[PDB]
Amino acid sequence: NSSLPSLRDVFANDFRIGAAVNPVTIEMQKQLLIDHVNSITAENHMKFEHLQPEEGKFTFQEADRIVDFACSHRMAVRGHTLVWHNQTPDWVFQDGQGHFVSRDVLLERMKCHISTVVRRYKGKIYCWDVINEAVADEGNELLRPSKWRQIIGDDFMEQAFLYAYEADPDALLFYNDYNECFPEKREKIFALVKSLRDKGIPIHGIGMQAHWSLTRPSLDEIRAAIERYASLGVVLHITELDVSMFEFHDRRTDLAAPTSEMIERQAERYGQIFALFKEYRDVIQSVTFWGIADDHTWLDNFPVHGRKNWPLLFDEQHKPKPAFWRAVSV
Ligand SMILES: O[C@@H]1[C@@H](O)[C@H](O[C@@H]2CO[C@@H](O)[C@H](O)[C@H]2O)OC[C@H]1O
Ligand SMILES: O[C@@H]1[C@@H](O)[C@H](O)OC[C@H]1O
Ligand code: NA
Repeated sequence: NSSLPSLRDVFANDFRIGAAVNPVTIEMQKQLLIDHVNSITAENHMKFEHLQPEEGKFTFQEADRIVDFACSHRMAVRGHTLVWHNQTPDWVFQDGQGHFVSRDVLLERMKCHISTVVRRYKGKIYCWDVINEAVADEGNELLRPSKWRQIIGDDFMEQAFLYAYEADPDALLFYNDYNECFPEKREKIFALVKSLRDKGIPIHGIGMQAHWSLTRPSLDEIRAAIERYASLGVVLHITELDVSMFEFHDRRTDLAAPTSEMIERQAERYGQIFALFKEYRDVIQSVTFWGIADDHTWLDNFPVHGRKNWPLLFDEQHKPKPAFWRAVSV
């Protein structure tokens, strides 16, 4: 690694380079992080269930540790995430009797959570994924069903962004989602964000999760999505990048190691992806990987539990993979 290029330095004039972490991986992958990234995202510890597990009970310890690490190394921090249909405790939507609360009560709870969380990290966290995955991933409907939407109504996103803006008007607020480059969904995300911005809602950027495969989405689809979203005038962040060795239809669990073909195609894939990101450096301001080395990735258990994936630029021994060389040479 002595003579190895540093990711954040290579892309210094293009965009920040980030990694998703947790207290455990910060220790396990500390040197890689210190040598390559200038942005950090909490993989799980800033989600609702990990910040306010019970009403009035805030558990900022783990998030504080992540922020402390980032700040001690002059790394930016992306806040993830405030309002999402997943990883949110049941108490949030229920009353004493266990029945669903009213619109006003849920809005009060949403405002309280957002205000408390955002104000704590004001000045240390420069952006927040305010709304995560609200758009439907299947069907002809625009929005995915969720307790937030059911109880409050379809304007729940407008409210979330306004509450977050009030809490920290200097933060960049994002709508974050996956499968963001498939045409049908791209148009739903575009329509949603355009509608919000047309109402003056403080949504400053779109977060493209980029949980991609070797084949999907195509480079043309990625280019089209970047251009489509950029045309709204918002900032773009690639937020949870990883390149899975398995396509959606591939649920094999017996592969103990990736084939030389997988490794080679992944290298080509990462080179093509970063070449495209660099081309759009004027609108993309940050590229965060959902991890940093293959010794830790949520793809080991998703969508198939108990297997192994090799989605990042560094291997399990923290050594650069062929993908690393193609990525930094664009
Ligand atoms: O440890 C896992 C996390 O890595 C995972 O993170 C999510 C990945 O999918 C994205 O769409 C989400 O935004 C991101 O939070 O969440 C589940 C957890 O078990
Ligand atoms: O659970 C979600 C999964 O269904 C999607 O494919 O990727 C993002 C995850 O959060
Ligand atoms: Na840029």
